[PDB]
Amino acid sequence: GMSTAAESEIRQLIERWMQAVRDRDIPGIIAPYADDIVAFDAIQALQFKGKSAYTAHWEMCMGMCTGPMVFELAQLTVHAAGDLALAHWLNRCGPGDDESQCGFMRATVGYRRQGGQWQVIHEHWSAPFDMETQKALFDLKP
Amino acid sequence: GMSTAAESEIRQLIERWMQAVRDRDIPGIIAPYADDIVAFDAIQALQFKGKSAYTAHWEMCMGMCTGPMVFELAQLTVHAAGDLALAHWLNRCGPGDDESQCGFMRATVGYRRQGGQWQVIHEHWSAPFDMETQKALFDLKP
Repeated sequence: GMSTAAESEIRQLIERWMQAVRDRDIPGIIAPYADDIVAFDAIQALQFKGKSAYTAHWEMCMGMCTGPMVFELAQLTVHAAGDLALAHWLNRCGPGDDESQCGFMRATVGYRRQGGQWQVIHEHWSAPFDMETQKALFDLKP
Repeated sequence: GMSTAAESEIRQLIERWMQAVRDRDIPGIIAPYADDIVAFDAIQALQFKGKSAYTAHWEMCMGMCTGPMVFELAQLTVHAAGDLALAHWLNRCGPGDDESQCGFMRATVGYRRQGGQWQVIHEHWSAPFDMETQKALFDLKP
């Protein structure tokens, strides 16, 4: 079954990674990423393939938001067995200056134990949209 | 490391499940779902929790699209180790009558081996959106 030691390690990886995002610390954001990470981000493109391309995307995103930021999580679920792990959570984000602009997105992350370390091999970030308006829904409750 | 036998089983589960969706076969859609499945769907709500609630959502979605359908996949990646598995793929969908309405979404699925069977414990479906327009982007290439 599941490994509580691995799940504890994944939870700590997530804590430091979230903190890196809030600190705008790019080296900390990408440190746990596998070289062949595949990421589905919430915006702009269908996917990013490989750490170099996804780094370039993070660098662009980072430079393009001045001011304070909300980046916090709710309903974290973590499962880990052997060399594979999965986590998912709801992620509140937006401008720390204005909470009228701060909503929930969804997150899923896949991890693999390699070189004696857990690395992120996959991320999927998104907002749901409305069928009729085809607009992203940002004001929804968990 | 990874189990090729488990990954072969997960690939077959995915093949039959996709077919169930195209056949509008609700019993086949939900058959592999764990009772406590957590799903982030592409539309309408942040999340659905539990098989009963997610079944109700599938039933509503299903009844509300007449006509033929595209539901096919590209770039399937599957990893499995012990009692946990992860898959992700790009999913082309839309009206089979009109290909002007047929685009790519992203899919991530988490699986767990329990009761001697693989069950789906998590799904995340989405489209990316545009920052400026906040509209879902449906015409993007893989």
